[PDB]
Amino acid sequence: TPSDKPVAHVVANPQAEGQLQWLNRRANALLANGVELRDNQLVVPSEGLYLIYSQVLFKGQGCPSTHVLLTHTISRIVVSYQTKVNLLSAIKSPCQRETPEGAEAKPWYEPIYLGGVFQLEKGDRLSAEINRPDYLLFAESGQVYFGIIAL
Amino acid sequence: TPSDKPVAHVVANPQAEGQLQWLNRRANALLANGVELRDNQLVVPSEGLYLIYSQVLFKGQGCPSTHVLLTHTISRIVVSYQTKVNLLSAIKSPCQRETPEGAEAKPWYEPIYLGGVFQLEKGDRLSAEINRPDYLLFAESGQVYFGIIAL
Amino acid sequence: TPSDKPVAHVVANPQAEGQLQWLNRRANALLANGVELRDNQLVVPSEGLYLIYSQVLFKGQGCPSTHVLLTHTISRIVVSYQTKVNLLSAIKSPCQRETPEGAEAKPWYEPIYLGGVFQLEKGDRLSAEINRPDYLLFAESGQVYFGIIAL
Amino acid sequence: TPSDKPVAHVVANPQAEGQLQWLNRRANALLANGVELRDNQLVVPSEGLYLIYSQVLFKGQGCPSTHVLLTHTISRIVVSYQTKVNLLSAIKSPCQRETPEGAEAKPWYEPIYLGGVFQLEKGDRLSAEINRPDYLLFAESGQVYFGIIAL
Amino acid sequence: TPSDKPVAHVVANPQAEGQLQWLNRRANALLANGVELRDNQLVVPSEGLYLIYSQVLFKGQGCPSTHVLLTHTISRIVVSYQTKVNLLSAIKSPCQRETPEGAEAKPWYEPIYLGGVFQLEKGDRLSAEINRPDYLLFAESGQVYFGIIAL
Amino acid sequence: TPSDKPVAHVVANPQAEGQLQWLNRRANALLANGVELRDNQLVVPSEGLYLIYSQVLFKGQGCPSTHVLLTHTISRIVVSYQTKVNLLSAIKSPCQRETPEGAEAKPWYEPIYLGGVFQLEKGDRLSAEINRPDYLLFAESGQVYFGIIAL
Repeated sequence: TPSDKPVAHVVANPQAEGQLQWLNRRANALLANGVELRDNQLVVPSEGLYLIYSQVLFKGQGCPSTHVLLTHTISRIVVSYQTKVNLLSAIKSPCQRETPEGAEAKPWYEPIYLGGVFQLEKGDRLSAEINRPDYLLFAESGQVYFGIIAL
Repeated sequence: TPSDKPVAHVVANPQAEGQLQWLNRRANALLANGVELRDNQLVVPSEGLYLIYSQVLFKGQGCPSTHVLLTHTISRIVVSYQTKVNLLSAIKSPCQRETPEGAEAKPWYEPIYLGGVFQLEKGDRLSAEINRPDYLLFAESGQVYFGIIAL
Repeated sequence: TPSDKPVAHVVANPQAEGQLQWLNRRANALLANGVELRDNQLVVPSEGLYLIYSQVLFKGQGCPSTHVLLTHTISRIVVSYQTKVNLLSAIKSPCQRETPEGAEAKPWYEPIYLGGVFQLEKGDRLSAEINRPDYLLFAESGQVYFGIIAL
Repeated sequence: TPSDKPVAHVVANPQAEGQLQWLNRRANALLANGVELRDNQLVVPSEGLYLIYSQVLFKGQGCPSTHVLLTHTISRIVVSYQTKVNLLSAIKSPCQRETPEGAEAKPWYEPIYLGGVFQLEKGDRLSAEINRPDYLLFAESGQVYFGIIAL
Repeated sequence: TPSDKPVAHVVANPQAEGQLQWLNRRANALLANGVELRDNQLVVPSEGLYLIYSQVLFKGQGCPSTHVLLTHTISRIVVSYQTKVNLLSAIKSPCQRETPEGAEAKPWYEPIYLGGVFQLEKGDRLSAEINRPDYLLFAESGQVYFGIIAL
Repeated sequence: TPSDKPVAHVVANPQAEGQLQWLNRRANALLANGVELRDNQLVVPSEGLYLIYSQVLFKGQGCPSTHVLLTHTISRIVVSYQTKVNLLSAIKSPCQRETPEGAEAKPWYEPIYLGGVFQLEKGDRLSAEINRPDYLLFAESGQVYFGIIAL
């Protein structure tokens, strides 16, 4: 705040190497006039038409022996009705099988974006889930973030 | 819905063989005040500030031939000047041949997300299209979006 | 209707070699309410909350020698700290082997879209920095864009 | 009208990217007597037998990787027994190898016309669709059409 | 109350191996007002002007040698000259050259639409026949069949 | 004879190697009850819905050195729009890179079937043509023909 819009900006925390934890107070972010964070998800007050958006960048270390599959989704947790309801998702499986025999792993980089304004409710907790946590680039700021904005 | 704000969230019609038919009355279909779902393209209600966003999950179960070129374009054909002047565009390229005979299925997923703000006046057509709908993922509901929101 | 809000939306100059010369004074491209385009940097007039966005579609006819690497870094320069603070950071790597010996050069395509909302102060300047302005595609409308809007 | 029997002749919108669209107001495009196309489907508004016919012509220039299988599948999704029962269907094979290379690509003009008598009901939706939209001869009106006549 | 105008439209036996038995009923298969299927023929009720349509689809893996060249006819065996006159017939060759030993290959597809309007009498046997009954396709709804309609 | 119907069904003139003449007074020449035939044109009386149709079987023992490109167009001249206008056209590509070397020129067969109803009127002349008669096949049961019907 300034501007009266419950808005969030939750930059991924770079501490626990292998999971992903959303964090506030990481330089510049937002968790004001309504918007709060609890357990790996942002709880939406009142209700409304909120713009959702989460970024995740998959830092590579070569080409593991298989088609790993990458999956970036943003789930919704409703108050009345609950559990795992898919509001929006995406996928992109890394490297096409090279098995590093030659010039092994000069990194690979696959960033994914998700966005859309949706109809939410009071206490509606939205969360950005990942399939393979073991690949996120931590030489960031903007490489991994998650935010919601009031409209 | 809150206010008189022209919102419109549409997905792709699974039952529209080799054609990206934009559909409502789904999982989070928003039809606001003056939002008109015509022949795929969107009609602007009032005027001014409009946010246009769209994701396209170009999925593939193996990589075929040459240079892929899966594009995703958003153009506006207005009143006054009745012709389609582009807004947004994007082309992603999965296939870097690989096509080995002896493997064949190289499950590629190369999504194309877009988002920008435009002028859009009263009585416009918002054309959200792609060049190869055969490679359309209809697995998740957060598969494809078309969206408008006046500010 | 125009809203009482600062919003910028520039398209990279169709005619300008090797530079991201954001261009205004275009048809469906916007540059309004206080926010202008100064030093080839998007400068803001107010404060509070702002929606920052930009995508830079790349192309290189052929997959050359070693990791070319690509990065899209949206930074904020303030009238007080006067240092660059990276807000939207991301990396793209389009060829993990290719060297098309007997086929001249297969022209890969790779779009990088960075977008999030931030808390910015008065008089701050915005820049959609790019390391390799060698591979951008100008035969667009929206292949390379930049936009802001306070909310 | 002359005749008051339901006659609908809808020709393909030549500016619909990667999708076969049907419109009227063209050449000899008569969507008369109760027959209306709501969403790229022809809705028979009465009981009775009708002559259903439609043709599609495929462009293509330079035969690719084997079997694209152009499919012109004329169908009916009846409102009573809510299932999309194909009435017509057509699978065609474009080339016997070629894979241009040396004598680099020439067109392979292919006509696909279907027609037959079918007894229908009120509100019955008629489907045209083609799986290969990226191969249409949208230079000439009269070689891409849909039409039904009552008897 | 559909119509009281003699009409027939028999599809081929979905379970009859390498032949061409004609079945009324089946899918959206028609036969009404005198029109009847005898010894696999469209025998005429009463005299008049009738529309005659018979389309077939041929399926075959690899395009051999020889030059089998699939053909399809419609003959009018009646009462006077009840010896069969070539009502309507044509020829199409799927094979110029292949003999696919370099794999075993992939198939070929070839549809053949026959149609016209004739002056037939009471009790006329109209016979639609394919010289090579092996090459067909029951992987349809409406690929292979016969049909007539009164005036 | 029966039911006053603007009908016509005509075959070719086999007695002219280089031509395109439709001969009335053949096996089944249904040019009666009102229709006319003059300068290779089916003369349209009354006015009304006329389902037109024509098919041509092109034959050739191997292909000459180049892209021959066979066609087939159904055209009309109306008292109002006094000019040869395109109603129904179709193109077919028969040879690629066959132009023999090995063995003698192997026969390709290309049937061209088209049809579709339009609004025809009194004084309308309809022309049934092709590109080059040099590939027209004699054995015309239903090899080469043209016909009209009305409703």
